[PDB]
Amino acid sequence: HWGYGKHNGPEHWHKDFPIAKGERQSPVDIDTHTAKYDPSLKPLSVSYDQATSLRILNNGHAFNVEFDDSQDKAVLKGGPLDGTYRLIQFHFHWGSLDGQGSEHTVDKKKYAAELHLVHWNTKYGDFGKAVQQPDGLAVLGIFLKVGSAKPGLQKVVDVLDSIKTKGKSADFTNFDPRGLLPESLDYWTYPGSLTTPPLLECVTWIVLKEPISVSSEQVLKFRKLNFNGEGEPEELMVDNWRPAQPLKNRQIKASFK
Ligand SMILES: CCCOc1ccc(S(N)(=O)=O)cc1
Ligand SMILES: OC[C@H]1O[C@@H](O)[C@H](O)[C@@H](O)[C@@H]1O
Ligand SMILES: [Zn+2]
Repeated sequence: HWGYGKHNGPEHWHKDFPIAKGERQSPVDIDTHTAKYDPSLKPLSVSYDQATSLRILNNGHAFNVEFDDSQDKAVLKGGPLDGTYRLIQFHFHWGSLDGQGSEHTVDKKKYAAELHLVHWNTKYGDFGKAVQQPDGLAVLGIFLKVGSAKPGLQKVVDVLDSIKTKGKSADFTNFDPRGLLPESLDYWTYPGSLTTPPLLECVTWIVLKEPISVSSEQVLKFRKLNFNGEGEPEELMVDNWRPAQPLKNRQIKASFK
């Protein structure tokens, strides 16, 4: 099964998923000097006031906080996006050490972790049909650095002990993802892919420039999760990030001058 180890990690994924070597793979390094301000980007709208979280799941590669996406509640609009994109789940990627863990990099800098808020384009009806489309998904990516604690993250941290191993889930209602956002919505955007198999090239990436700060204690609790299932030998869930992929025939646009 695909994973992050030596025998099944990112450098092996192309055998089962040949699109791994495709023309619009993610993540990428964001070269800040080459990214160009784009005055055609409309204001970005993150409208999470009515979000309904449901559950948190350890899927063996990360943990997902899942949302009720059965109507227009938590949505992303504006910026590079045509139309309305509905929040379905968020998850993180993180390292074994604070010096690595992000998937995107900024002038080759690796952050300690990266949050992905995953949204699907409502014109396609369901997530499954959206991932058959070149503009099916929008992922809002937010870097994490280690410093002061993020209060809005603590409820996530505290439930992780109950989903330690692959296949475990827990109720996770009334979680407000607004508490995971930095002050500024300045961003970079480019067309890319899912960063895990099946690596589908359906994503408009929107990567915020301002990281959030989380405490060492918070990220240390991420690193206590397990990739393995209950009763199997413990393999800590760390370094669940794909490295930067070739930019190829793409441009990264900036929302800010
Ligand atoms: C098609 C089912 C998998 O869905 C996702 C896989 C990876 C991401 S990421 N890491 O690019 O945000 C999002 C959805
Ligand atoms: O041909 C000129 C155009 O080249 C494109 O690659 C850039 O994205 C545009 O911003 C520029 O105006
Ligand atoms: Zn992700």
